[PDB]
Amino acid sequence: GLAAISDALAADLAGLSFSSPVAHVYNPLLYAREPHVAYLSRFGSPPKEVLFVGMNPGPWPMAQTGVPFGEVAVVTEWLGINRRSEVSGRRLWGFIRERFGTPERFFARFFVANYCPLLFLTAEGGNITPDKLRRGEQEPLFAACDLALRRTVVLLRPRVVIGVGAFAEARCHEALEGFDVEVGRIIHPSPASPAANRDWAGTALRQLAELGVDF
Repeated sequence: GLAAISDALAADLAGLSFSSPVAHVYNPLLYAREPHVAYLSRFGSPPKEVLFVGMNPGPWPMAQTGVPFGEVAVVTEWLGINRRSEVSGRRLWGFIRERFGTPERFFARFFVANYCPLLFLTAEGGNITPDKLRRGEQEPLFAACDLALRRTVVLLRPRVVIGVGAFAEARCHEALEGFDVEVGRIIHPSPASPAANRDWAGTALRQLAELGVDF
């Protein structure tokens, strides 16, 4: 199911090439495949009511866990799978754990996925979001990831698809255009935003309430 969709997406992404300012491209679907498959298999069983969609994997330590917004603590201790992104993961998964207690209570209705598996890095070793790639490179990538997302939605059958951040929500709108689904958004957990720092959990919970989602 989800594993097949991910494999096909990996095949489509392998075909793609990227130029400047991208120096290197890391694909966790390839180098972190078994913990990712562990995640998909243990927690991605259909159907879901709500699908959370992140835009990207964090730097290589986050990306290596095979879990979206993955922080090693939550992945190893809560899910039991063998700095901006550290705070983001801690906030998101800490909040999820706070509201649901066990993974089984959360994943019975919810799922968390990344829209784009690729991690793009410059010559300095800094990460570039796909939003910053020029359009000639963005179009094939976005086509591939949109197809993957559509397949994911067809499989999981969610009533609501929620982008984590504005970029993810925009991509969700574009990808799922035509589908009978509600696309909403929650504020991104990153400490880079002052608004998130006021109280991210409260803001997100309220946004979810506005979407009719009982978190």
